[PDB]
Amino acid sequence: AAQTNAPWGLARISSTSPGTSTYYYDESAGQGSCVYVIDTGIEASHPEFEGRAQMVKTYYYSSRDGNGHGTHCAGTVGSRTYGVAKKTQLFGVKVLDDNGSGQYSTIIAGMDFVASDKNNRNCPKGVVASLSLGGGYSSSVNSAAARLQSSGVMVAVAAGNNNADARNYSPASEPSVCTVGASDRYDRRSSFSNYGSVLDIFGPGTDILSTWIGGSTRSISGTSMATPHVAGLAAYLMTLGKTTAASACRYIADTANKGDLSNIPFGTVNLLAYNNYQA
Repeated sequence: AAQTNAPWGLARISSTSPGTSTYYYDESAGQGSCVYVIDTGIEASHPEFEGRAQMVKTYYYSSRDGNGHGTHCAGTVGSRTYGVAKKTQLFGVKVLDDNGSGQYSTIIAGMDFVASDKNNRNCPKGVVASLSLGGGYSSSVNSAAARLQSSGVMVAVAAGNNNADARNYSPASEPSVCTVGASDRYDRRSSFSNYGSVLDIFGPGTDILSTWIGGSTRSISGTSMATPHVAGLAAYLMTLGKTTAASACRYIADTANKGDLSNIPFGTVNLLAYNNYQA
């Protein structure tokens, strides 16, 4: 399948070169997979989600996304126009308040929630969790991410936006999950992207168009935007049967575009997520 005039990041993940604008992908499109977006919520009524999104958990007075961040991330995972995996099922877990903030205890509870809640959902092709959040190093936060991954969920986490080594941030620094840095449309490391040996992969993160609250759209930047590209890619590849939740991060690294990004610090992987789809 081909989506013309796609957001640059979608085009990038199906291309061996920057500078194109059509997204190519197998029509299975992540059908039968599920992606949890652990964030500020999801505006499930957005036409872009087509009834495939729902809120399943909140720790606050509402499950609605009063911020936009979670809706944007969910859109990059799975919206019809802005999403990688256009037929996946999206589940929102609101661990962040409408200012985008959340306590680590709530975030940990949300991860353990997903590890159990997937047993209440129909995801025959597999389960992914996208965590566009983080703060300073916490062994308890890392352990929660490791449990979620161990339970059979492909965990993708943002590297962080500090232009610093991600070893000092959580859950970015957890070795067993997939830690995602950000790149721009010219294959440069995004100016704010964290780096370091803990990174597993880069995805598009600068000037990413996606869904927003109020039934709208906007372009924003962050490792928060790169992470759902990888989460959606994992769901898509799991639906194709090419990999599993336990092996998808390694598979994405195996099949990535290699050595094509600029300003990658010595010791950080030079790997850009790629769907290897041959039309």
